[PDB]
Amino acid sequence: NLYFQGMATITLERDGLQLVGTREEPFGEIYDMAIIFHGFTANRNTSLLREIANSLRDENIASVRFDFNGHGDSDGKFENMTVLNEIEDANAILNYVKTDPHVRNIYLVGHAQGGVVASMLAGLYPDLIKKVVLLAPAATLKGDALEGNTQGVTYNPDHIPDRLPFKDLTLGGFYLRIAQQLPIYEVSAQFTKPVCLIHGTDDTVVSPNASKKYDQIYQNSTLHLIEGADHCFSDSYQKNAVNLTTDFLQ
Amino acid sequence: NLYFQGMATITLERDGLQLVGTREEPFGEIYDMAIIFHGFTANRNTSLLREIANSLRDENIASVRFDFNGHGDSDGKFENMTVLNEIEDANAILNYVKTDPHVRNIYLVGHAQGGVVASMLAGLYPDLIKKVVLLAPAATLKGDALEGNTQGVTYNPDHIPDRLPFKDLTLGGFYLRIAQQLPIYEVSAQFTKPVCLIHGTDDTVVSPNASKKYDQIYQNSTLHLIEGADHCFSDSYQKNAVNLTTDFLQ
Ligand SMILES: COc1cc(/C=C/C(=O)O)ccc1O
Ligand SMILES: COc1cc(/C=C/C(=O)O)ccc1O
Ligand SMILES: [Cl-]
Ligand SMILES: [Cl-]
Ligand SMILES: [Cl-]
Ligand SMILES: [Cl-]
Ligand SMILES: [Cl-]
Ligand SMILES: [Cl-]
Ligand SMILES: [Cl-]
Ligand SMILES: [Cl-]
Ligand SMILES: [Cl-]
Ligand SMILES: [Cl-]
Ligand SMILES: [Cl-]
Ligand SMILES: [Cl-]
Ligand SMILES: [Cl-]
Ligand SMILES: [Cl-]
Ligand SMILES: [Cl-]
Ligand SMILES: [Cl-]
Ligand SMILES: [Cl-]
Ligand SMILES: [Cl-]
Ligand SMILES: [Cl-]
Ligand SMILES: [Cl-]
Ligand SMILES: [Cl-]
Ligand SMILES: [Cl-]
Ligand code: NA
Ligand code: NA
Ligand code: NA
Ligand code: NA
Ligand code: NA
Ligand code: NA
Repeated sequence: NLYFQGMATITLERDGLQLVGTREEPFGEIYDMAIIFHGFTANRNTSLLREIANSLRDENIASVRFDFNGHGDSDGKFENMTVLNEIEDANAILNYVKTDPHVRNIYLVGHAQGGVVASMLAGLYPDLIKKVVLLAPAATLKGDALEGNTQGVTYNPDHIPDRLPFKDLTLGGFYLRIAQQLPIYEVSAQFTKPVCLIHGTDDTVVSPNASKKYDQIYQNSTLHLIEGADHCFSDSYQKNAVNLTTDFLQ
Repeated sequence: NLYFQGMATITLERDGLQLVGTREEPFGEIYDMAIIFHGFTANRNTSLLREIANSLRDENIASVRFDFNGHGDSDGKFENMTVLNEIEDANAILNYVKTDPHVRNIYLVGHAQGGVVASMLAGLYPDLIKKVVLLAPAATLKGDALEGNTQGVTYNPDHIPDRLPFKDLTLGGFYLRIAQQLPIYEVSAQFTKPVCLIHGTDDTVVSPNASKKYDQIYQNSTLHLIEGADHCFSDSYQKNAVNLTTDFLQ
């Protein structure tokens, strides 16, 4: 604001769970604010999200970034996380942002599964959200779950198990049952204001086809396929994601 | 079971909220079990649900009935309840039931909004649930929210307010935003096993058309329109609801 600029930790509550977040506060009495959502098994402080928040702050756009339930410093077992309860987390975050007297326009920025959270939240609040940026939005998590193949781990999609060991973690069967019937594009398409879609051509985790499909469904979208970039826009590719996001939001 | 028959309180946890429930335990080493879901602003112990549980118990069918978040003895503010987080509650209840070594077949029985919870849960677990009974299932809550008229209380459906005073309570705006885009029939229709639909012709809260539509969409359903009955199957009508439910489940 006019007096404090910098970072601050903030905590919010959603159903008895504490969500831990970082606010980047810019100069100015009035500013726009982005809510930035991390991906599946990630957290609020990846290099990609920190560099996005820093870049927005340099253009006087505030941001908040929270750990979802089951991730980072927030409460809840990973096994009990779904995309649905992350959308519930995102709504709790939005409640906090929309009541802040400094905030002019609200933007959503979401990476990978956080992009599905962002796109569906904007579709639920198309009257409120002003712009959305999706980075490799993981809409394929639905098709994956219907196929019975989630990042190399296979199961019977007709009889999903109670829980699914997944790397060092345990993925909830209810995550997958939700994923199969999530109305990702139906809800997302209700947002008719500007959307920026950014996807790397060498993304091996989520096909760039997800972003091509969003670009089809959205009334006002711009698609940027980043030649050579991977799922996390790592290393040499990271500034493509940071620049496009910053330029789009202003 | 073989040794204890009667009622017991049980508590479960869903995201940091405690859910309080009543188990009716019948005679027998092995038995079927019904999960019974109450409606909007109701609780696990209405006359209708108690008489259903008692009748099932007299035919050796066990049951559990929990207060949803925001209701009765369970945790959470009413203002923070949605149909989605009630489905999350219902899944937590199902986790408890499906791991009980006595239980053979699992049935869902839901009244009004609890019928929407039941129908969508069965659509997420069509491999597991064996039969469903819906009593005046409140699928019209979606159309109501799209119209901007929820039980006489009107608002702008294009810009739903943060919160909506509703009788002695405060309904969350996010309840209504969820309601508008809930894929009630899409998810519900994935359950292809037997469904019993029961609806009173004088229901002034949820049109009997909701149950006519479920009967259209379901592969294996039976519709019973109860001439003269109201939304709660109150008084002279209550045994229509209890009898049909009991006969259907066995
Ligand atoms: C769990 O299902 C999936 C999730 C991811 C998430 C990616 C991201 O968050 O980076 C991608 C594909 C899937 O099938
Ligand atoms: C909140 O929206 C509604 C919910 C009800 C719930 C009825 C029941 O649980 O008895 C019916 C119509 C509605 O528009
Ligand atoms: Cl100030
Ligand atoms: Cl705080
Ligand atoms: Cl600044
Ligand atoms: Cl991320
Ligand atoms: Cl990192
Ligand atoms: Cl940093
Ligand atoms: Cl840092
Ligand atoms: Cl403006
Ligand atoms: Cl859903
Ligand atoms: Cl689709
Ligand atoms: Cl490029
Ligand atoms: Cl026993
Ligand atoms: Cl217990
Ligand atoms: Cl008995
Ligand atoms: Cl009820
Ligand atoms: Cl009563
Ligand atoms: Cl009683
Ligand atoms: Cl009693
Ligand atoms: Cl059997
Ligand atoms: Cl949904
Ligand atoms: Cl529909
Ligand atoms: Cl009759
Ligand atoms: Na404004
Ligand atoms: Na293209
Ligand atoms: Na990759
Ligand atoms: Na069995
Ligand atoms: Na009819
Ligand atoms: Na009535």
